[PDB]
Amino acid sequence: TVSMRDMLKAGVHFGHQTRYWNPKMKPFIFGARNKVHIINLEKTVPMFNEALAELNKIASRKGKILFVGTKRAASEAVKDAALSCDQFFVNHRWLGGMLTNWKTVRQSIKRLKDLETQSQDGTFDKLTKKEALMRTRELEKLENSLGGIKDMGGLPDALFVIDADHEHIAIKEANNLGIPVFAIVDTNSDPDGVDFVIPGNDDAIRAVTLYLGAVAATVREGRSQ
RNA sequence: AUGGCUGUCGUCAGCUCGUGUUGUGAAAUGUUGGGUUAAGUCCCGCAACGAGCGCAACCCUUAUCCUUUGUUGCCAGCGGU
Ligand SMILES: [Mg+2]
Ligand SMILES: [Mg+2]
Ligand SMILES: [Mg+2]
Ligand SMILES: [Mg+2]
Ligand SMILES: [Mg+2]
Ligand SMILES: [Mg+2]
Repeated sequence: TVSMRDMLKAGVHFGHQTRYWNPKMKPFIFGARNKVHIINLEKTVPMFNEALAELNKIASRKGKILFVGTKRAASEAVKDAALSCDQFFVNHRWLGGMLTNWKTVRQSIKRLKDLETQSQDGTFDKLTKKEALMRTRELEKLENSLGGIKDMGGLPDALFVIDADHEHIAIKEANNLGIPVFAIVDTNSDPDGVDFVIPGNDDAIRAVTLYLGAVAATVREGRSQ
């Protein structure tokens, strides 16, 4: 699907410097041009479409596909790419224990549902005005970190992740539950908890646009399927 | 040997717990950090997320007005002592 002639133009093949690299990433490194690692795209494209063709499978049963990015470099990009195929995101801070301790965080999805309903569908006026805003500032703080999963219900089946050592907690919560992990592993990040490592850059906004596109496109193809 | 009741630390701001995680284990996190407050007071940050008992608010008293109600209270303008 996605090939090598789009990525080099975009800026996927850039890693960090040569003092921050992870020595486990050495099967995915071409060399070091100007003190900065270059990633072999010959081992990126067959390992990017390897991850997409299984999102053909999991979107061929309407399986729940949670997208993860909290860098705030593409926090706005991860919502809209998850709202293309109306799948799920955590764009601001991943709460610790969101998946292992789900039925506790379930009680806060419900409170988010009642504060969203009361503002629009409730239409209840003439209430205590200094109390009216602590109810109102509650909504905007639960829309913030839980707002991507207001319409999910349970645990997902996949876990698409943008950085693997910025989101190391979200990997370990899907390690211990048996949810597969489809992550983008830059050359500083640890690929052990990731089941399907995808090397590349994660700081150019075009690169994370390219990733989230065809990840959503096969789930858009799966929903049509 | 106790029940009920009280003193005191001390009206000092604290003492916990479920689910989760880390640790072989006693346990730890939550409760820490940045500011702030009379205050675990509030905001922000943070593998934590939530909750309870205590922190305040609801009760009483004092302070200004307003209306209804005027005797055993009152006496302003209104007859005479
Ligand atoms: Mg243990
Ligand atoms: Mg505990
Ligand atoms: Mg503690
Ligand atoms: Mg304590
Ligand atoms: Mg503090
Ligand atoms: Mg309190």
